[PDB]
Amino acid sequence: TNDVHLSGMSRISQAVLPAGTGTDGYVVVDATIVPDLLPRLGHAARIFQRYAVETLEFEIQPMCPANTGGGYVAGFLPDPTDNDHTFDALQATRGAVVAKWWESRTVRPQYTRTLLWTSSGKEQRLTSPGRLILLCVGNNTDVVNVSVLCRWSVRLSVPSLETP
Amino acid sequence: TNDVHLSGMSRISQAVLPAGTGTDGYVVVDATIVPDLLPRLGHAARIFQRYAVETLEFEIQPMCPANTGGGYVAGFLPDPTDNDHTFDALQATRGAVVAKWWESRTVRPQYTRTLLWTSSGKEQRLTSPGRLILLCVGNNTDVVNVSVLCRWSVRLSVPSLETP
Amino acid sequence: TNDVHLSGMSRISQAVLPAGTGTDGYVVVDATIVPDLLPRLGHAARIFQRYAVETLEFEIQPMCPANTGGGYVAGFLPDPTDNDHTFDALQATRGAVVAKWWESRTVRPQYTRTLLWTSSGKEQRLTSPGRLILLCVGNNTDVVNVSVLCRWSVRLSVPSLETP
Amino acid sequence: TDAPVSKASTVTGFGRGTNDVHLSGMSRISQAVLPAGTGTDGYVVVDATIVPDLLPRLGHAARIFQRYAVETLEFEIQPMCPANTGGGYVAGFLPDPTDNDHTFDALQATRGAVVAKWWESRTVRPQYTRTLLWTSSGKEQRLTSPGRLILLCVGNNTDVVNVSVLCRWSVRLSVPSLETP
Amino acid sequence: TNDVHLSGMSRISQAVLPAGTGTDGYVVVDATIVPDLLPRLGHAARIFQRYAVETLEFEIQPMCPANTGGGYVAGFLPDPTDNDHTFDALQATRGAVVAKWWESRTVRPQYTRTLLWTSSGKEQRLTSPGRLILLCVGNNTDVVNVSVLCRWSVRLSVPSLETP
Amino acid sequence: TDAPVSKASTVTGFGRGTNDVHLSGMSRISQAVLPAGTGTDGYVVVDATIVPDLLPRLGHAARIFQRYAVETLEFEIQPMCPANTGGGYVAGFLPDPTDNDHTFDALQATRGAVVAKWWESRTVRPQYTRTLLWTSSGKEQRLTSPGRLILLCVGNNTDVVNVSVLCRWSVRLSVPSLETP
Ligand SMILES: [Ca+2]
Ligand SMILES: [Ca+2]
Ligand SMILES: [Ca+2]
Ligand SMILES: [Ca+2]
Ligand SMILES: [Ca+2]
Ligand SMILES: [Ca+2]
Repeated sequence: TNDVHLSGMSRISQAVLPAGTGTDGYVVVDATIVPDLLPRLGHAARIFQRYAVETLEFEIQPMCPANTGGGYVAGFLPDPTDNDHTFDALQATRGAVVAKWWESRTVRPQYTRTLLWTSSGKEQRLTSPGRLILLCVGNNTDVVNVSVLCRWSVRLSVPSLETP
Repeated sequence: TNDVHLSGMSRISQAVLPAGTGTDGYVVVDATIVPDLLPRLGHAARIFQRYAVETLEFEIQPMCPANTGGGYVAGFLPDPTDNDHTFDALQATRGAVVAKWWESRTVRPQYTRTLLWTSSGKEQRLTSPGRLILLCVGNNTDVVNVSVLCRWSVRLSVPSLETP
Repeated sequence: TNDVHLSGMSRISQAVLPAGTGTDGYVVVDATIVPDLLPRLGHAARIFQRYAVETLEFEIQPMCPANTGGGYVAGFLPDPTDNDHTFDALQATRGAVVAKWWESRTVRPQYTRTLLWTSSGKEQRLTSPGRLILLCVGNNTDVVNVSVLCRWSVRLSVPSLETP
Repeated sequence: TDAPVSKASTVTGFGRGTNDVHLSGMSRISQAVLPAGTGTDGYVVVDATIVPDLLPRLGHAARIFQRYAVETLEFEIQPMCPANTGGGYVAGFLPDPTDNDHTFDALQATRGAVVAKWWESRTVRPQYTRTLLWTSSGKEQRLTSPGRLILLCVGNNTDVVNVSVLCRWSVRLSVPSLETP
Repeated sequence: TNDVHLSGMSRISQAVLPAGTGTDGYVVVDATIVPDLLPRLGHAARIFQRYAVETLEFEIQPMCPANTGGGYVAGFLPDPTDNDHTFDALQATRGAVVAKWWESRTVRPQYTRTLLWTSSGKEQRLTSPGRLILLCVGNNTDVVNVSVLCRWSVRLSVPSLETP
Repeated sequence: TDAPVSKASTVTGFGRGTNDVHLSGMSRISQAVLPAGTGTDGYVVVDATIVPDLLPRLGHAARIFQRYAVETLEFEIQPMCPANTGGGYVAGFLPDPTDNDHTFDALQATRGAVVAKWWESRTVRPQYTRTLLWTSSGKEQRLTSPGRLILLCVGNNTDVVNVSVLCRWSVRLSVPSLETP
């Protein structure tokens, strides 16, 4: 059948937060989940027209010394159009996490499994499952290298050969 | 499926048409049906991302003396994008009613049952089932006070915390 | 049916504890669990009259370096009227935890599942499941940013449209 | 298969479009407003030749067909005015599109004609040909229109009168084509 | 088995043979069949390590006037390492065809069904099922434009992110 | 039948040669002569990589096929010397064509290895892959050869030793082609 099931785990974001610039509410990461953001899924969506996100998980992997103060709040807004970047908006989303800067965590988001479009278009809601937003909570004492990883699983349909 | 079913009746529109200003074709009520228009569904959509309209009925309840002249035509255009506001557009659609200003009527429209988005976006067809139009038929004689109510039932999904 | 089941996880409290001010017995957090304290539940209780707490958990997420001395005791008094803020009173409650300032923990409280009232009134016992109290144990060496999160699940009944 | 000088054309389904479409609907064929005193006896409130162009959806459907037959035709005189209005109306469907006789007697002579007061609604169930008519216009309009609906005042109207003339039509379209005005 | 089955038709070769240069035995098309040669299988092998050829057929579709002279012979050598490019080598193999320049033919070859490697290596026998050769038979009279297409079906395995 | 611009080609049986041929035989893969005293312990009497080229009829048959599978493979060490000869031999078939380990222990580790005196003949029944091998040569010889047969001296030979190493082979050839060196 045209449907092929792919899974993988890749880094959606890499950010560096210097010491003291991580004020409360600062936006460390704001990544709109698109197939191009994921390498293997990037090629897979380059050879397909439609994709549906069966499973989606995120892993916040901040690489900082244990003596680092402050923390982060990480969430997955299931609306690509939504631009709210406050603590309450993230915490309202299912699976959002709050953790110290030296404590890696996992986000298990909730979203609607609809058949999306691999290629971009006018309406972003038909192409992306949502956005991942990672904000600072409090103040960080050291420099934090944050890697945001995404464990994904998709179903691909309508074969084609697209261009970026 | 963590889908919340919510229902109730609420006033979508309140219009005061003064005597003599209700010429034929005058747009008394023009309301794109979005959850923010409904009072209780307003908060329900404020705490959710997606909604599906299971039941939708409109009740035109104009309050005026029985000796008033003229009438109204009310209809639900299933296309939110459509901007045609005339008697012809309303008569073409199904569920439309025409009645004297003292009469109370029910519009049972043809609406999409797909999963629409609570927030606003580039495409209105993904956010609203349609719009409701209430127009004058003839010329009124007394001051008309028309309230358009709606019995609605929705299914809500994808928790979040939206903003106005 | 009128009953709708909602769940979510949100921050009931955000506190900052400077270095040295966290003396033993100091009250870091004292939050009376009310629907307004939870954003999504805030809107949900704004569109309902009665609510019953089916599940209630709390997560103490203190964001401090590993070299921080002292700790905290966290508990959920199932009496909103009770004002005792001592170690023994918290420890007597079911699910109370004691932990180092750099060690996040979870409180699984015990409470009576009674149908409460979303809106406030004269008697606080008919509107709130209880209070969360977080006290210092010993002395803290560094500054601690404490986020108290609440994973809740409620059943809502008697639809209405309340005001704050 | 040998290589020929030219191969035969392989167009097969050409000239095989749908022939018959049954289209029904209801539309406002007229709307009139009468200020007090203007509606003297014999005043022509409504004069509408029933053609596919008069009915919008039927007009668009007739732009892609050659012939049409009126299976069902009924009219509603719906005057939206109070019961304190004096005067009345006579409504009738002349089966002759060409006849331009606008009198009470001419309308009353036709079958299904209605005489009512301005605060009473009526249904005109007329006599119309079932023969195939031409969707497009021509020299003789007796081949393209079933007739015309006429509405006159019977007496002087005391108040302002708002009258809407509606039509339930059912037609069968045939001989597919692509007409242009 | 997380094996992805992918299939489709794609042009492996495009050759423009000018009139008079198509002497007998001239190598119009010489293509070692690797996934990088195929457009869509190119990306598929870019996101996978190993592939197995389940279905393989070649379609010689030359576009030239019917009055042109000469012909072609097309054949699939199942050995990628073999460098013999003559009529004898093509006639020995199975699935080979010989036809006039205006005719369209299908080569149904004999190919290995083992698990080959998408990337290149020291041994070509572990990376490609073989090569396809299209040679002239006689001398052409008109300018010939020959496109060699391939209906292919593969099974892909061992996810990765390769480079050209 | 009309005259076309060009007629279709009528070549039908093209690319339909025989695919499978079972070929059996027996051939001398090696012959060695040892003067007295040269056959010290560990001396490599015979070192032959079993390939289609080593077997002449199989070589000619593999020049017209792409792949071959060894259905049967057995070896005979037949030393034609008297019983008064001292010393002995160890013979074994290494299933790895690439391995060039030439010792008593390496041979004895293999299945079917034989240790005999110079006046005794032995049959090596080895362990060989049944998978399809490539008739033609390539970069990696593990895809083209089942292995190599090795024959060493165990002790010093008192007299001259004439040893002939024979092989019974049965192969199935597949994927017809026309190979050239
Ligand atoms: Ca696309
Ligand atoms: Ca939204
Ligand atoms: Ca209340
Ligand atoms: Ca015509
Ligand atoms: Ca590789
Ligand atoms: Ca070969």
